[PDB]
Amino acid sequence: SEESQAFQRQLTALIGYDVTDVSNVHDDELEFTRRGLVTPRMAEVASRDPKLYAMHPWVTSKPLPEYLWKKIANNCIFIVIHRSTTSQTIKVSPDDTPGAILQSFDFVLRVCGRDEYLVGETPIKNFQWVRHCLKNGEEIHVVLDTPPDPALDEVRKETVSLWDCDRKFRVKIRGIDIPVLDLTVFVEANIQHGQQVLCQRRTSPKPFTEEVLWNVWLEFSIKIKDLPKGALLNLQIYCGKVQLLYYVNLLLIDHRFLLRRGEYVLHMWQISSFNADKLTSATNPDKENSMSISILLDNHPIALPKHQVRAEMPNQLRKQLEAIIATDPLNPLTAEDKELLWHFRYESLKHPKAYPKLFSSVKWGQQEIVAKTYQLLARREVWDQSALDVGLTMQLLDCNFSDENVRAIAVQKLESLEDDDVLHYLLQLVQAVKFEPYHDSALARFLLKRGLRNKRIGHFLFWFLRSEIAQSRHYQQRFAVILEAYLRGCGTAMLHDFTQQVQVIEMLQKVTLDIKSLSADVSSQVISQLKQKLENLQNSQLPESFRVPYDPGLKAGALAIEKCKVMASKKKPLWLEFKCADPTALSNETIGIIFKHGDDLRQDMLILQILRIMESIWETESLDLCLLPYGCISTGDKIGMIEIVKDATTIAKIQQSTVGGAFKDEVLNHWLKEKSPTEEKFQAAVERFVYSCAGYCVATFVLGIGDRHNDNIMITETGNLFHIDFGHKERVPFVLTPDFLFVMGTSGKKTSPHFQKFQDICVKAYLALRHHTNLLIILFSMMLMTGMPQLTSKEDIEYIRDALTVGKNEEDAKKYFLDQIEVCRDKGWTVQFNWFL
Ligand SMILES: N#CCNc1ncnc(-n2c(Nc3cccc(O)c3)nc3ccccc32)n1
Repeated sequence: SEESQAFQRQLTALIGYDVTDVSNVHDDELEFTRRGLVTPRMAEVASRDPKLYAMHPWVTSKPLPEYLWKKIANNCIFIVIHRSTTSQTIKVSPDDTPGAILQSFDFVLRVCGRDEYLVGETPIKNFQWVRHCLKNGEEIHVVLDTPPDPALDEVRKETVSLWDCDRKFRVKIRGIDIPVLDLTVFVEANIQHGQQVLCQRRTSPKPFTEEVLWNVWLEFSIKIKDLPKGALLNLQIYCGKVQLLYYVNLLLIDHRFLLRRGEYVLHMWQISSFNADKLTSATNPDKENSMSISILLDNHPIALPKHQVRAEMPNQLRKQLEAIIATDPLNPLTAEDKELLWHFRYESLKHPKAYPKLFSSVKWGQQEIVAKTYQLLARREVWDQSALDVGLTMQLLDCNFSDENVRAIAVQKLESLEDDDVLHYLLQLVQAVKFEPYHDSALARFLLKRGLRNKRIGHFLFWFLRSEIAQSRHYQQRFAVILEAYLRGCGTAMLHDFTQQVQVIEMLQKVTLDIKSLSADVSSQVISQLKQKLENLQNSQLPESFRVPYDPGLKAGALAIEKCKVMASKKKPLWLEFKCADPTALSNETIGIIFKHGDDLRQDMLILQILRIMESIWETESLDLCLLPYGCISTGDKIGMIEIVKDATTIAKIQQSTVGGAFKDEVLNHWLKEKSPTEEKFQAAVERFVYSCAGYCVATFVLGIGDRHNDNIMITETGNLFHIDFGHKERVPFVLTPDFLFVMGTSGKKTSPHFQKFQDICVKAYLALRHHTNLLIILFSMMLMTGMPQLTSKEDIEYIRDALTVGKNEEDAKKYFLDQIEVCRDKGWTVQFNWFL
């Protein structure tokens, strides 16, 4: 192929991994998957409306909430339209379509300052930019523009059956080899499906030298016909109480439905226990330093075939079944429970909420049972007609399920998600790719086609996939195949966008890392050295304008060198500021970004996303708790960017300026007054604080991250509180300190008008989250598994069960949470003071 040479290396520098490389494979799954994704790519590319794809209108079909109607005066909003020098203002009703305003004044209404458009058949109240304005109380400024050319979006032109085999499965362990290393060592071989271990065998313990041989057949009790698709041979290495040092995995049935055969020399992963890294079919790329195991699967090709009633039951049984279905997802199922669910299979099928539990009662090491299960899936009318529950759907995409048909019925439910909701779960859906047994899956193809069908989903998919590719040896190959698949259909315009973005951050990360080296306080020298490189970059070869990765609407321009600094933190992050590249912008506020190496911003990404989910949960119940979940992208290993929230300082530094060093109550409130221009704006600031505080109180308690040092809480000059830095004796539920309480109007032990309102919001916020207990549990589980490097135990996850008081009735839980506030009215500054040491 000709010009494809430069285009492929163009893709490689965008992805940050060579997709064509074959040095770290032992089959053709990755390449098969590239070829496999061509069709779903072509199918989506060819069927999208070229023009709607260009203006990417960001819209929603949810009701406009209670808290936003009371903002509209007399069923009429104001839209300032802009010509050249001066503007004109028009009055419009919440239902007026973009078209119904094109007459009153072919042209298109682009937002002032942003690459966002108001086009297409949706009411203007249904546009997100509008709901943003209304929320913060801001004027809607648009410009009369020419529609962007769809030509810019142009895409570059492009035999023995298994069930006839009653033989027992066997695998030969030749031995383990390690280039460099006193105990004994054995190998453990597990047949696995999900995380259920079907069969297990061990070798005898040999002395741990740099090469160990066994040459033994481990005969299993499971038969070849009884092996289900997606079953992992999991080979582990222990020494010796025993300890696990190395693990590795191999799919027994391959992507062609063929039983795995022949010689394999698999390089293995180390340890430092539920962790998504432990499930991967990928092998260690580090050939020179890693341990390896050598095996033989001896066996005509043995292909796996593709598959082509009671409802009357006793009283106490039906109730026992419903008690089982009405438990949380973390509640374990006994043998008796499982045996019950399977027998009444068909009664269970009528309840969508039974599905996780029901498919966790299947004996996957039994061909005739799985056969009955597939027949059971062929009759899923009730599931098919049910309204989409994301939390139930999530459950079926986690580590406990490895059956493609089971997982496909979940991915079926996600199809009905409007693009606004995909964005709400995209991060967690992307991470859920780690639980897929195979590189080609419904879930992967779903992400692929939702990204090709939408520039916004497409933008965030890019960085989400890129984040993991840059810092996951366990999953970089898989995500890389998917990302390439996406880029080969996103269109020339975006490819060029992505190139600028990659080039800018790769440049700025260098400057971030160089500066960190040069410090042992913001010393005289460093100040000028940073400004040295930042003026070096302004001409060669930083493109004059790039999209903000955490806010794809915003074009950033030239560095405001004067305003850039290194910060007085121990990790020396950058404080960078940019002119807005758009001359049609009506502000002059710079775009502030922090670049930081040192923290794990993947954890920050996840926690932030969950916060956005809690916000939308509250929207369903007409609540707004004014959380500030700022942009944060993980660009690499322990490195990324953060949005600078304008006009904000930490709590501790407010306590520093009055004292310097503990601790005074009124400080905050008289800091608040000295930033309010009126008195009206001051009480609005007290109001924003009442909600803000309550918001982070509820959210952090549930997540178990409420007990925090107070230079990790921030506030804006308009009262908006918010936590930061989510990287990683006697305790406290959350941070309700006596200075917070003084703002609400209380001093010691009283109930002020504002403090009641606080308790009012908290209680409602908490119980609102409890209406989504299941969903939060799964999100939280998934987060711990794909985002925390901690070999997360059951006990780490069982925290949120307690926090959300599962089982407890509505009344009893409200009093449980009010106990919590009262424990904050017991320690005051004692926990804060303890940090100081
Ligand atoms: N005006 C204004 C300030 N605006 C602002 N907005 C967001 N963050 C910060 N900020 C973060 N951010 C952060 C750092 C690591 C992780 C993470 O999640 C957030 N660290 C900080 C340390 C000292 C001071 C501010 C910090 N500031």
